[PDB]
Amino acid sequence: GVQVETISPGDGRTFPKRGQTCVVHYTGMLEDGKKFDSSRDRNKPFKFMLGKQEVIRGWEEGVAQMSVGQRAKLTISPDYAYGATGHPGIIPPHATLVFDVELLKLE
Repeated sequence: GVQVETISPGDGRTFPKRGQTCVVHYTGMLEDGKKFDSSRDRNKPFKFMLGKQEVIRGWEEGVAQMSVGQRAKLTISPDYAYGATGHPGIIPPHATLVFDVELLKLE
């Protein structure tokens, strides 16, 4: 469903836990088009919680699988992204998403 291609490993022992928030900064791109979902947010990156399903799976599964201080290039397939019905304009149907996420810290 989702793949995790690391570039800059992290410690390898601290990950997000159940009851924590993940503080991540990413750049979302598509196979070969453009950015649809980036995190070029002024002062605060993006922040979500594990076990509430606020972010698609590819992330939840992906980001989790990442450790505090690690950065990767994840590849999400429809099954884990926005199924078959996402939104016309941002996420066309069957549109594999590709994120470049950096788990920064937990809060």
